[PDB]
Amino acid sequence: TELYEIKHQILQTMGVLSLQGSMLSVGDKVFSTNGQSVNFDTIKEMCTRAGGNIAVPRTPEENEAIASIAKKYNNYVYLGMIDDQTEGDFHYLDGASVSYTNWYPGEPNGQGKEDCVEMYTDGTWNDRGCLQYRLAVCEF
Amino acid sequence: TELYEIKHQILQTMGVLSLQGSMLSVGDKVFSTNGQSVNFDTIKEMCTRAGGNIAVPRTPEENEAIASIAKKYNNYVYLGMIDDQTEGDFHYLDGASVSYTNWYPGEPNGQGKEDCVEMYTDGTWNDRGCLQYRLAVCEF
Amino acid sequence: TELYEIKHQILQTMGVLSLQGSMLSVGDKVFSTNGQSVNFDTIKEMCTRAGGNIAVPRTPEENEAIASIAKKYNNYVYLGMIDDQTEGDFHYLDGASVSYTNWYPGEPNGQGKEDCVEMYTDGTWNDRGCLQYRLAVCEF
Ligand SMILES: [Ca+2]
Ligand SMILES: [Ca+2]
Ligand SMILES: [Ca+2]
Ligand SMILES: [Ca+2]
Ligand SMILES: [Ca+2]
Ligand SMILES: [Ca+2]
Ligand SMILES: [Cl-]
Ligand SMILES: [Cl-]
Ligand SMILES: [Cl-]
Repeated sequence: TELYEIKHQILQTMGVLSLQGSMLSVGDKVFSTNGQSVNFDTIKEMCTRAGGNIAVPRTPEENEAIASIAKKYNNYVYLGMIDDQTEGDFHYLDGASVSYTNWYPGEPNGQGKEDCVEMYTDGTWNDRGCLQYRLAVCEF
Repeated sequence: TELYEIKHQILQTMGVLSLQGSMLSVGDKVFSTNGQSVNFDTIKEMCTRAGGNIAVPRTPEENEAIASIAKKYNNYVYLGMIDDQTEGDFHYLDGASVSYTNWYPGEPNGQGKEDCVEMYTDGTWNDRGCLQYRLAVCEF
Repeated sequence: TELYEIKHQILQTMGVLSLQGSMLSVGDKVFSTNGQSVNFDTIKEMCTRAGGNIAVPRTPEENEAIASIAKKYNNYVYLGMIDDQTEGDFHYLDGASVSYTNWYPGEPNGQGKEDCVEMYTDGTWNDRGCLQYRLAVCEF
């Protein structure tokens, strides 16, 4: 009965955090923002410090969840993808090539100097430099 | 030692949420509000979306907990009871007849068109229509 | 697989709370404040009500964590130590003699009527009366 209780209590705490607007759950992932806007490198640091990672959508469902955060907070969001070494070749921060995409029409159109990806409030993507201030969204 | 640790960490997270004023614990139940006022149907949706249910007190202790939220937020609260099909016969949303009551004197006095229950800041109840804006309180 | 899941979900909720700025984790301890300032006795009550205790640093790492809260909230903080019965002899609230100290130069200089300990925003300590208003920081 220790284990049933443990699960119930976890469900309660997650429920509270969800109600408060502090987390969104999509499958195995939890997304969260504290509402702050900073550049891409600072978002990475902020998420890592919290024990998570800069958010990236790998499915339509995850894109929709992150989009809803962009919408609720009315700001563009940096995503956990880059095209550093290879150009036009976006990779997650774990090194793996991106699969799911949701590019805004015409994108990625980027310079060799647009190594980051931002999400617009409508959930679509634009390759961009990494020094803009964007909503910090993390995944856990 | 995995299990002891797990319990400690749950206690910590619940402690934090409690300190922050984001949850109240009464026996097996956790109550929470995000401070928003909406109608009865929208409260149900909001609580369900968070993984919970619109709050209802089934004991004096639960009434007191929900009352304290009504007081802290200075608003009347819709409770998880209705008298839809039967009239004067209040039921929880699980279909079961209500046991514990805390009616304000003279109540329920309601029209066939007072199918919901609201709680006043003093913890007492009034049957009411369901289209008023009331503090959203959920249970998990 | 129930147990792995349970651990992941706990890590997620702690991550969210950390991101939100609602908790700091140092070893086995979690520190949190709701931002309120009250006297020493009221802090004890507030922390106990949440299921925790008034915070006290017992290591350099814990002092630094509590200092960062003092800094972020720009207020002095009461710590969980007193010199009630014995004078000049500080004890934790569990009765045990204090080990780690971080006194500001000249302190403790206190009257027999400075039975509490406050922390300055720079992390150093001053013995003080207990009736001042200080930032409430709890440990769990
Ligand atoms: Ca590029
Ligand atoms: Ca572009
Ligand atoms: Ca009625
Ligand atoms: Ca009535
Ligand atoms: Ca003294
Ligand atoms: Ca002093
Ligand atoms: Cl840029
Ligand atoms: Cl109405
Ligand atoms: Cl004083």
